[PDB]
Amino acid sequence: PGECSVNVIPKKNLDKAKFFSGTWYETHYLDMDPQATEKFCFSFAPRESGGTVKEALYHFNVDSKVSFYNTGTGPLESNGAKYTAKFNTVDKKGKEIKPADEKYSYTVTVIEAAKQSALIHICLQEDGKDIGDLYSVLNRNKNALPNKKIKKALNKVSLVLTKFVVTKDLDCKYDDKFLSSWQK
Ligand code: HEM
Repeated sequence: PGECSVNVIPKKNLDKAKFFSGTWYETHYLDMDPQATEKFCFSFAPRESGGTVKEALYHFNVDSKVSFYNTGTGPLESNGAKYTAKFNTVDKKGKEIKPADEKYSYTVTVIEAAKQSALIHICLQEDGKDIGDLYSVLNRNKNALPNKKIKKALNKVSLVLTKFVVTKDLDCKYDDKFLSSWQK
């Protein structure tokens, strides 16, 4: 049903200080549920310290024109490129408007990172069981195409980039200040 993908391999020796800094924009995404067809834009600001990831998340539903903000927190695995987070809901000012529900979590794997590009996978869970997953190509620049190493990573697991939704064509609205001000 909502079974998460196998063969999701964390990058060996990810540079933590570089990846867990600044703002990342999703440029392409592939939701593994073919009926998940509402268009979205996504950006986030992940940070790490002492083996714990603390990240600010921004989603924008293009269909409904509604944005939502979250923060996620959880332990980084010993491989340094995978983490499982609990999350709450905040407003644009960072104030909590809905508390975390302990039964929900997500697991992010950083599959590849090169230059100003990255490829991540996220598995959403409820009570530790898979409910859905998605792959996303990230870039420091909203309108940029991915480094070839990201396509190589996709091809290693029989995915091709043309199958992904491209958001540069979408009418995205971003809250960049929410992310730039994260932990300031
Ligand atoms: C990159 C492309 C992404 C897309 C297109 C996307 C899309 C979505 C969609 C459709 C939902 C459900 C919204 C709803 O129920 O109305 C959602 C929820 C959520 N996503 Fe994503 N997502 C992306 C990336 C991520 C990433 C990378 C993370 C974590 C690092 C993440 C964390 C979450 C969380 C925590 C929720 C639940 C929010 C809540 O219940 O308040 N998403 N996303």
